[PDB]
Parts: sequence; C-alpha cells; structure tokens
Amino acid sequence: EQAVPIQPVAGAALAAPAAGQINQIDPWIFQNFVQCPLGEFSISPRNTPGEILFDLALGPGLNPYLAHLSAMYTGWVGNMEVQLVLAGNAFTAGKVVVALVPPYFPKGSLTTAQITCFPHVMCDVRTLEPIQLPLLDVRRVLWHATQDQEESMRLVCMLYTPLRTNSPGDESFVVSGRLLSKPAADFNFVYLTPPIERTIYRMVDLPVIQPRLCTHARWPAPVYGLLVDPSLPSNPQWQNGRVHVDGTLLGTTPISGSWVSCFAAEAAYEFQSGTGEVATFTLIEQDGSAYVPGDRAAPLGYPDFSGQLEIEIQTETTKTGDKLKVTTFEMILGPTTNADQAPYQGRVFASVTAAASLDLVDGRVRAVPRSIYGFQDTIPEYNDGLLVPLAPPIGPFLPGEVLLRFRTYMRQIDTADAAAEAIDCALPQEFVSWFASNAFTVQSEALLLRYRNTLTGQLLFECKLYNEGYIALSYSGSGPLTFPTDGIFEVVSWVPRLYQLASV
Amino acid sequence: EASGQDLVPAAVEQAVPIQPVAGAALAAPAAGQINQIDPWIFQNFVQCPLGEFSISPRNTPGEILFDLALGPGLNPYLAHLSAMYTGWVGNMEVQLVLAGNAFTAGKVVVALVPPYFPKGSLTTAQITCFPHVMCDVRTLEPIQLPLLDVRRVLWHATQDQEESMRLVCMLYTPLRTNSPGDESFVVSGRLLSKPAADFNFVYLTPPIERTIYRMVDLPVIQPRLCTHARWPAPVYGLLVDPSLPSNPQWQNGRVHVDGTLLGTTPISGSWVSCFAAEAAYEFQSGTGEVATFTLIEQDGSAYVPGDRAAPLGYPDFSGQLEIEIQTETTKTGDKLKVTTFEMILGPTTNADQAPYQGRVFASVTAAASLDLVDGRVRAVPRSIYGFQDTIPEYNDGLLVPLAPPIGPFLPGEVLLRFRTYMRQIDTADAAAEAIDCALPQEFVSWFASNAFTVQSEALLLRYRNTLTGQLLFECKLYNEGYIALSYSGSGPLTFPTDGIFEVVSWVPRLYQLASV
Amino acid sequence: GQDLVPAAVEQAVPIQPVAGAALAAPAAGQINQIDPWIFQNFVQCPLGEFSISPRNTPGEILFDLALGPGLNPYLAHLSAMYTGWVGNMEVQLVLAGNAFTAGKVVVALVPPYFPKGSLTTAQITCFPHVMCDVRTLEPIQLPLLDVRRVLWHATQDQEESMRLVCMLYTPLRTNSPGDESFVVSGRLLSKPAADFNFVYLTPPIERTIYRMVDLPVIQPRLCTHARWPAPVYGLLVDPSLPSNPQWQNGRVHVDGTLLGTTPISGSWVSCFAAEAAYEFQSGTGEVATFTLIEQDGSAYVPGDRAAPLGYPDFSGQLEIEIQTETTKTGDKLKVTTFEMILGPTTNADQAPYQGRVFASVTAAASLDLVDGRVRAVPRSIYGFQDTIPEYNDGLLVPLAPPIGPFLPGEVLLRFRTYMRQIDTADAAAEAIDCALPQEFVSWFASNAFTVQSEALLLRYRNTLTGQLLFECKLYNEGYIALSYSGSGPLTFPTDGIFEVVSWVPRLYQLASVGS
Repeated sequence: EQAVPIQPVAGAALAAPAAGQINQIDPWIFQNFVQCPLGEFSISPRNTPGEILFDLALGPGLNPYLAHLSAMYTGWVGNMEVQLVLAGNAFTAGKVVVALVPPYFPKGSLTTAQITCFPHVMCDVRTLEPIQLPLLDVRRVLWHATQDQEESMRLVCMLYTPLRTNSPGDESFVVSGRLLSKPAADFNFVYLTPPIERTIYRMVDLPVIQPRLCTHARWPAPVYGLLVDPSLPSNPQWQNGRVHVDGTLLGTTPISGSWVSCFAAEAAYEFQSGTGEVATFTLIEQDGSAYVPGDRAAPLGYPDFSGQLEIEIQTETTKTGDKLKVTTFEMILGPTTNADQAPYQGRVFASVTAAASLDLVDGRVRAVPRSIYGFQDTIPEYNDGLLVPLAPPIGPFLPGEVLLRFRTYMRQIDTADAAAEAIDCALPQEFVSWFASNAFTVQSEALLLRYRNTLTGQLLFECKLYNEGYIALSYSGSGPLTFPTDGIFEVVSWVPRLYQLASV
Repeated sequence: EASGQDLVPAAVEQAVPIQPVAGAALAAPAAGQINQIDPWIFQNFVQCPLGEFSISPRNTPGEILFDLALGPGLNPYLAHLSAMYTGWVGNMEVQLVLAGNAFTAGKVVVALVPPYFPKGSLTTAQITCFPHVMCDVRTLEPIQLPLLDVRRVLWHATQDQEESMRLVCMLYTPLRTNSPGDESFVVSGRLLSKPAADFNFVYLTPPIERTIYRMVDLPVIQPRLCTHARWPAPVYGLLVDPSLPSNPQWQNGRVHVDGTLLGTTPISGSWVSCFAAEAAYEFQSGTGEVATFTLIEQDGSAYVPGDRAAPLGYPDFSGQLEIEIQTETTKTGDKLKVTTFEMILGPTTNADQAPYQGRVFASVTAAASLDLVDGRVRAVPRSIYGFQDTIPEYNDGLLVPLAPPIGPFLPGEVLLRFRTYMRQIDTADAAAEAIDCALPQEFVSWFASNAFTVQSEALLLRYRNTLTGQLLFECKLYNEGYIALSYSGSGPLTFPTDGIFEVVSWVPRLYQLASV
Repeated sequence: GQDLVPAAVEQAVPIQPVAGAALAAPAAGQINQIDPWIFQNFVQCPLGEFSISPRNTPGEILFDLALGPGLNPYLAHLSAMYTGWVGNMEVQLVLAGNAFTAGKVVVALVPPYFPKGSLTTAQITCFPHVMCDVRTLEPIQLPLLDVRRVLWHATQDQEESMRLVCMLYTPLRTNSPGDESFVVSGRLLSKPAADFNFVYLTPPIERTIYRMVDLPVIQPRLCTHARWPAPVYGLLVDPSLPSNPQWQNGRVHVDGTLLGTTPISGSWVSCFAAEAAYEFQSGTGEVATFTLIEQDGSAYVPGDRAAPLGYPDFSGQLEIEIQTETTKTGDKLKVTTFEMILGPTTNADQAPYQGRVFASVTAAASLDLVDGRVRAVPRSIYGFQDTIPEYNDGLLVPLAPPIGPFLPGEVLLRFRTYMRQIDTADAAAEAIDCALPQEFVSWFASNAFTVQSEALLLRYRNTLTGQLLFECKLYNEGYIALSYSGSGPLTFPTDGIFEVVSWVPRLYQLASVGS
C-alpha cells in the first residue's frame, strides 16, 4: 500500500444514524481479488504519451459479487482496495501514472502535465509485485442509492513515458496490464428490500435460437444463411432491422415481423377512360391509428428498397355479379416518377390495365407483397424528389473489419437474370424483439460475441456487436465467405470500441 | 373494563427489526436559527387528514387500504405549521384503530417501505419482506407504530415532495362474518398520529396560505341559491336516479378538483348556452332569410380549433334552440330592432354545417327581402323544442376531442344530480323539461380559482341540514369532478336543497359508503 | 420607573452559527485553507452594479445574489484548482444618493428551496433583513450563512444556496419639478467569513465557470461582417429602422450556442456547396438543379435549422460564380455566372430547407457541362431587401425569434457594411446591418462562458486618448443596446475598443448618449 496525500474517509460511521439497518457481507468475499470490468490494457511501442489506459468509477459494479448482492438492498457505503498487475520483463522501459480523480471533476481530455496534479502513484513497467491502491468514498451525502447512478471517485491510468523495447521479426512486443479489486473492511449495505430482477447491473443476453429458425427483418421470408462480403457496399443505409441495444427502434422498424414490407391504407378507386382503374391509398398505421408525420421516413413496416412490386387487397363489389373478390395491383417505385408518390405525405397511387367499370367500396385495406421486378438495394423515394429524415448509415468500421450480413432470397419476375436475388439484413427480427422488450443498460461501447457449435462446442469466430446494432468481423480476405447457420451466439463481456479482434 | 373479551386485545407482538434513527440533532448545525414546536402538541394523538378507511367483504387480498408518506401532512397541527417554514426532520408515532365486531374474522399487514422503492404494483408476496406487523381486525386496543426518517440528507423541504419512508397497509385475509342474520359487517378504521421527541422545523419563512398541503374547502352556500352549469337557470333540485343513464358524456360543468377545466366549461355562468359570433345575412328565393354566424370567443378573441370540441359555453345538448338577435337596419323608418331566430342542432339532417370553421346557419321564412349589414352579435338562449340529452354533431361523422364519460362507480354507487328546468316550446304536452349536472357553476369557479392540491383519490363529504343540524348522508367526490353515493332502490330519490356540503377527509376509490 | 426602553437602537441581524468544515471533514478528501488576508478586505463582486430610478415601482427586484465563490474575485480565481467549497460570507452595499431623494429598500436573506415565484412588499420583511435609506453615507453590511442539507458544494455547478435579494420598499421621489434623469447608483462588495475553505486540490483548469467574460482586442475596422463577405465599415444606431428584425445569420449566444444558420468561419456566409445537374431540352432553358450539402463535405439532413450553414437570409436576386467543367475538349474548367431568385417567385419552387435549389443562365448553344460537386459564392445582388426568403413552398420552418425586448429608451447597436449591387437608376449604395460581426460569433463556442447574470456592461473607449464614447448593455442573446432618445441616425468612430465592466440585470439604466 503506497502513501497518497489524502485523509481517511468515514464509511458506515457517517451513515449509521440515518440508516434503518447496516447489513454485513460474507467474510469470504473480503479475501479475493476479482477482475474488474473494462480493467485491462496493452501498451505497444507505437503509442504516444497521453493515452488513457483505463478509467473506472467506484461502486458495486466493480465486483460481480457485490453487483449481485446489490439487487436486495437500497443503499451502499464504503471504500475499496485495488490491485494493478503489469507483465513486463527486465529489458523494458516506460512509465505509467495512476491518479485519484474526485467525483465532480469535469469530463474531457487530460494531459500528462495535468495528471500529476492529482493524488497519484508513478509505476515502472519493470515492477514485480502488484501495485495496491485505495479507492475512497468522497461524497456529500450519507450513503448512495443502489438503483441510481451517482458521482463517485474515479481511478484513471494514463501512459506517462513511452515503452522502449526490441521486437522479433514475427510478432510485436506489448506490455499487458490488468486491474483487480475487492471491498475494504469498511463497506456495507443499507436496507433489506425484496430482490429485483431488472436492475441496472444486469448483463445483456441473447435468445437461444438457431439463425436458420429465424425471421428476416427486411423481407418476410426465413433466413437462408449468414455471410460476409467486402465487395458489397460497406456502409449500407437500410431503414429496416435497425435497433439499439438499450431498446430504441431506429428508422421504420416495427415490433412485429408481420408488418415487414406491408402497409395499411384506405383505398379510393377512380375509373379513368385513359389508363384505367386507379387506386389511391392514404396510409395509416398497421395496427390501426392515424399517421402523424414526424422524424420518420415512412409508416412502420414500409419497404425500403427500389423496385416494382405488386399488392393484393380485399375488395367488395357493390353491384350484383359477385360479392367478394381478391385483386392484384402494381406499385411503381422506379427512377421515373411521373406519378408523384409521397409516402411521407401519406398518399400513394397504383393502377391496373383493366377495362369496363369496376367501382368498388372504399373501406380500408391491407396490402401485402407478392413479388418484385428489378429490385435494387437502394432506399426508395420517401418524398417527391426532396429530402426526408431517416436513420444514419451503418458505421463506422475499424480498419480490417467488415459487416456480417444475414441473407435471404425473395421472389422474382425479371427475365434477364435467372439464378436468384438476395437481400441482406443486420439482425433478425427475433433479436429486435428481444432488445426492445428487455431494455438493457449499455456499459461502454460494444459487446464481444461468440459463435459456437451446438453439440461439438468448437469456436467458429469472434465478432463485435455495437450499441447501434451491427456486427463486425475482422476479415482480411478477398472473396465472400459464408458460415454455417447452426451455431448459437453467446455474450462474453463489454469491450472498448478500439478493440482488436482475432482474424478469421 | 369492557364487555365480554373473546377478542384479540393488545397486538403487542411487533419487535420490528429496525434501528433507532436520529432526527433533528443532525440538522441543528446546518440551520441558522433556533426553532421549536409547542410542547403541548407532543402530548395527544389527533386524527390524520387521511385517517379514515373501510374494510368490506367485497374486498380482495392484495388491495391497499392506505399508504402514508412521512412528513408534516400526517398531522393537522404540523400541516398548519408547515406553511411558515422551509425544512422539516424527525420521526412520528401512529395509532391504528380497528375494533370490528366479535363476529368478524380477517388479517391485515402494515409494513415499513423505505425511500426509492418503485411505486405501483405491490403484491402480497413482497409486503412480508419488509419490516411488518400482523393485525387482527378484532383488536380492541389501538396498535402503535413508529415512522422513522431514513434518509441521506440532513433535512427535507416542506414545499415539493421528496423520498421518505412509507406506511402501507394491505388486506392479507378476506373479511368474513359469523353472524347468522342476513348481513356482513363492515370495519371502519381510523388513523391518529403525533410527532416524536426529535421532530422539528428548520427556517422561518412568510406564511403563505396557498401551500401544497392546505385542505380543500367548499363555498358556504345552499344549493338552491346557486346557478346551473348547463342551462342559465337556478338549481331547483337535488336528485338521485338509477333509471337514467349512468355514464353521461356532458361537456359543460366538468372541472377537476385541482383546478383544471375539462371540455367547454367557462368560468362565468353567463357564458352557458350562449355564443358570440360575426353575423351575416342573405336573402334567397328558396328558404328565404339565411343568417351565417362565424363563431368566436365571447371575450373578442378569435376561435381556433384546438383541444376543445367547440368554443367555451357552447350548448352540449340536442334539439331546436330559439334565440334572440339584435340587428340594425339601414332602411328609413327605424334603426334598431330585435329579431327571433331558430336553429337546429339535433340529429343530422339535410344541412351544410361544419363547426370546424365555426359556422352556424339559421333559416327564416319571409316574403320581403330584408337588407342588413354583417356585424358582431352575441346569442343567448330563449326556448328549446324537441330537447334531447345527447351531444350534437361536431365534425359530421369524424372524431373530435371530448371529455371522458362520467365514471366509473363502485357496485351500488350512483351519481348525484343537480336538476333544473328550462322554458320549453310544446305542442300537446305539459311535462316540464328537466336537465341535470354534476356540479354547480359556483363550485366550478371555486375550484378554478383556488387551485387545490389533491392527495389520494377522492374527498369524503357529508350533507348536513341547516335548520336542524342533521347529517342527511355521506358521499364521495372524485378527483375528476363528480359525486357518488350508495343507493339500491328502484325509484328516484330527492333531497332538500337547504343543506351545506362539508369536507371530511381524503378517501381512496375502494372506500365503501353507507347505504341511503 | 424600573426599566428604560431606548427609542433608537442600531440595526443588527441575529444569527445562529453554522458549521462548515466540521460537518464536511469526515467525508471530504482534503480540507484546504485560503490566504489569511483574503478575510480582511471587501472586494467588488463580479455582479456588483445596479441602479434605482423614479421609473421603478415598489416590489421590483433590484438584485439577487447567490452564496458561493462567485461573489469574490479572489475566491473565483482560486476555485479553478478545487472541486468543492463550504462556508459563510459577508456582503457590503453602498448607495450614491442625495439629499433631494426619498426612498427605502430592504435587503433580505432568502433560504434555499423557497419557491421562486414573485415576492411582494409585505412578505419581504418576514425574512431576516436590513432596512436601508437611499440617503445613507456609509456602507451597510450583512452576513451570508451556508444553510444546506449537504456536507459541501460542488464548484462546477450552481446547486442551491442562500440568496440575497433587494427590492424597492418605498417609491423613489425627488422634490424637484422633474422628471430629469437622476439615477441612484448601487455597488456590492463581499468577503469570506471565518469559516470558509475548499475541498479537493485539482489541476488548474482555465476554462471553468466563474471565469470572467472577455472580448478580443481588435478594433471594429479590423473585423468582418457576419452577414456579407465584406469588411465592417461603420458603427451606428438608428431609431427609424425596425426595432426587432428577424436576422438568421450573425446570431450567437454568450455561452457559445450557435443560434440560426450562422457558421463558425467567415468564409461560409452567402456561399453553399451542392451537387449540380444541368438540363436543357426544349424550352426550359439551361437550368441547373443543386442538391445542397455542408460546405465541409458532410451530408445535409433537415433538422432544427431552416437551411444549411451560411445560407443567405435576405430576399432578392443573387448573381453567383461557379467553377464548372465542360466536357468539350479544347476548353477546360471555367467560371460561369448564374442568376437565382431568393424571394417568392412563380414558375418555380425554391425550397432550400429541403436541399433543392434551382438556377438559370442565359444561353444560345449547347455549352454542356459535367455534373459533380460545386461551391457557389456571391457576385452581385439586385432588388435587395431585408426580409427572410422563402425557405419552403408553403410551410413554416424553424427560425430564430425576433430580437427584442429592449427597455423603453433603448435602441439596437448596428454594424454597417456596403455590398456590391446592380442598379439602373438609383446610385445610392446598398447598406446591410448586423448585430455582432464576425470573430464575435467566433470566440464563442470556442470559449465556454457561463453567463451568471442577465446582461454585460461594456465601455467603449479610444485607444490613444481614453475618451469614453458610450456605455452599452450586451444581452445574453448576442446583441447590444444603447440608451438614445434622438430621431436621426447617429454614427460612432470605428477605431475604438470594447471593454467589459461587469454583469448587470435587466432593469439596469444606461446613461443617455447625445450632444
């Protein structure tokens, strides 16, 4: 334990008068150093001084045992003990500084000159034993609330003096560092409350479903494969299948997978002595509601591709030659306009080459897709020719990383090509529903996933799932590569955005 | 002391697992004054402002009979004293009185809920996980409980509400009676409280009457000397009737207890069934004289379609309304005159009327083509023919914002109506046309001007005769602005209009009223 | 008799001592003491100037200060190396009255968490208070205790503490026939009390709160117009011009929030970057359509602004020069002149809010050009008017509010520039006014200033002599006001320097300017 210019901090002695209870923790927990989340770093000889190696806030989330225990309590108090472990031999050089930042220091960028003005310790990369530090509870309140995130003391480690070493011709040398912690003797909980299952210290989990038994987020068809291809555009701007990890739906994505590529509208039929019968649809919500224009490109579930598709609705005939018929229309979304389709304004048109008088009843219909002709993976004309609010394009990606896609095949009417079409998505609808319902709390930037075989257990690849809702693989090949669709995705831990993945 | 004690008496079994909590000793070095409370206040238990509740056989386990937030609002003395301070701190003592008949059986649980616990769905499983006490409904002596200031600050703020310990009572076992005769008893429980030794206030401030706690009060006026909120006439009767529709959707006379007005109800009683407009006239060889009214706000402001189905004070009933219009002509011989017009606002007939632009059309049969000038007019009602108690058309088959229908009520609960009569045009009948409202315009003005703060869900009121000083019945005034009472008879019931309504206490929606 | 009750007793405020570092020590990391001689001197507060006028009415608030390190320049300077503070202070008040003036004021100690509505003359005396006469010759002092529910305060936020509020108890009256323009000046000073210290020693950060606002040391001649790419020529006021224009460019907040469509650099004004497409089929003419993007290359998405950054906000006809490449060989990239309409005009739908622009150029042959990115900058203006153009077809777009809300007798200070216009009969030059010039929209959003009050008092001086030209109020919205009751426009020399004095409230009265 190093000497730092700081006073002792009182824990339960300050909180006892105004606390209903003071609860004790298992004494076996005070004897083990456990790995802290986001408490690891690697120093390379190509780093410049001033990089923040780690930044961790005091609280129950540092220890998994305390994070589990906090679900049955109302408050907490006390200090912690922290250990830093460095992996370097006797032929290295470089220095590191670990400082104690007070709870209310402003957030921003620090400088190596400024980091030494805090109570701090300076450590050489040749140190043998782990470095022990205290983490004290500097506060203006008597105790903290477990279900609320407040400001506490921070531990910040920054590179101070650059690493100087020799390296072999195959692999480059790095200095690894890890941080562990445990509660100090002065640490307590406050009030015994019934346990809560949805707490802020809850880890993200994924449904146990094979991708072959999932649904596609852009076209209503089962998923037929997952793959990766650097030749396709690396920054697509799809409006469907976008969802945040915390449970925020981005763009025009609906909760249910049946709303995909379909729209609900009220249809007015006008027979013209020229082209023929024309149906004009005024759009409404799929579940049934008034469409209020806002910051969305189109009503939820609207298709987000450019092409020629047909729709079928339920029609009632007023005259007496029949009583109920099912017809088929044709909607044009090609780069020709000439009909002024404005989904944002809440109106669209379609027509058929049908003779005679076929006036019908305007009583609201649901239009489902039938097929596509000349499909293009480009967003449609949400307005006349002008700009509309829409979700940002997928990205950014680190160098050497490429998006992983779930591909599926739709129908065709086109004559030229005869093999197949292909539409891709970033996540199946099951994941969208899972994230929307669970409403997790994101920690830093992204999650480390793991695709493993169901029965053999062999690891296939490791990827990164960003909070914006895309998966990136570290692939440095040339041609497209597909993967088996029988594995299960597993969550490992939270990782920083600048994290290097293992190559395929 | 008492007659046969085949009951529980003292429930001295608590041993509540909680530590003593420091009160005003921690806040003394942080205040700039020395304050204290009258020592005599510390010496007797007084009824809480929300200290009445009922347990009935129709209740089910898991229902919340009451919940109390720690603070000055549990004591009338402390609630009155809090108007001249910022800051309070300390513990309190509570006495629960529930001593039902010896033929009854049941169990309740009272728990200490700490601050920051989420509010809403509390189940019978979780309530026993808190420090709690088990009570039989037959207990003879009062049950004494502590309420402690568990907190992470030095003191609280009297204005605006913070997080404090709660006292929640849940029905653990359904109430049943062993008596053979025809009925099941109802338990009437009471709450009393007094501050503990180390309770204090912090800093003396000017005494402002309109504070958060206060207490709701009603104007001291007999119902017969009040004006109706749906027709410009004095209130003539106080009635209850189960034969009439039970969930009306009246637009006028609707107000919230906290002050907010709902619908098209105006502040003044002269705006009822009257409207101001810009009036233009035309003559056509068909229908004759056609008058068009562009409706505007009666204070001169323009009418903009918003969250209201119509301008304030618009007639919400249906039928044919005959009104009077003052007109000025340019013809030589006379200058000013008053004409009588008729309008049809009943069922939709062959007419082109759209309240979206605020246009109202009146037709008159005439032989001579009168020439007039478009101007400004205000129309008040004169007669009603073919009256119907239903809302008129506002957008010709399209939904418009409206106040929700009055309700809901407990089983056996029926709405109380204030009844007035109008001048009616009749052909071969003689029955006087009658209309009903929920609250008179005096109460609407009182609520809109005072802007009270509601506490739980409703207010308990008692109607007392002034001539003899006799309480006639008790009723529940809901926060949405309607009064309900328990009645099971078939025929209509009438009450004298010489009484005075009095506020008793705050009650929840599950409170059971006595039969009338 | 037995006891004597004096009729004249000196005023005093009774208090109960409040603990400072004694309460905060067990939970604070450190307790740092300050220089022992800072406790010995009253120093003017950063917000320490106010005025009383006969126009004021009883019940009006003259000032209200909050306890903390922002009342003393030494404490405000020292707070840049600490994260917290605790303790009490003392405040001094001086009034520059006369013998012809009658009036009374009350200074009260309002505690934290008292509702911030409106106080009356009856309620103000229910607080601990001191009653002061405007004819007093000596300063009046009061204490300021740290009444709180926490252990200490955080420097970097305002939080809630004890207030010091002063209101006009009795109307100000002068026995003179009047009305004249007599104004009573009031000044505030403060110092720490025996119990006051800081909490945690941190590196000195210069860009913190309680850092006093400064201005660049640049004469108005050496600045740039914020509404036209030309140097600022004149500085003037004019009461015959509209009081509250709706300019969209050249607007900035004191705290650094860019309001409207104003860019950071001065090279973006009245210029735009867009992807161009040219067409000419039978009778439409050589029409170029532009899909707008940001000048730095980023994509444009409709948001809370009515146009991209730097878009013109004046109505007229614009003539611009665009770098265009022609596909025909033997003639490489040139500059083409294009005429475009800014205001409403039929046969077209100008909607810059939606990223669509239409321009036309006279032609008699093919003159074909290739598509791509282009940047258009102004060349000439015809039919200039100071009205916002048609940002949409028939819809309302978000806009900055009109300037307002000047006190009676206050006009708007304007920076005047002359543009390049095309005329046929009138030979008069075209003039355009701005509220704040360029490098004044900059220097904000670069310094994250905290306003701490309602207005800034500035003094305009001469660099070589020091003669005071005028005093003015810089409101937080980013504009200046001057007290002037004349009819004709009045200009000022443009070779001066703007100097900050202090922070003043809304009701501060400026000395009238004139000759």
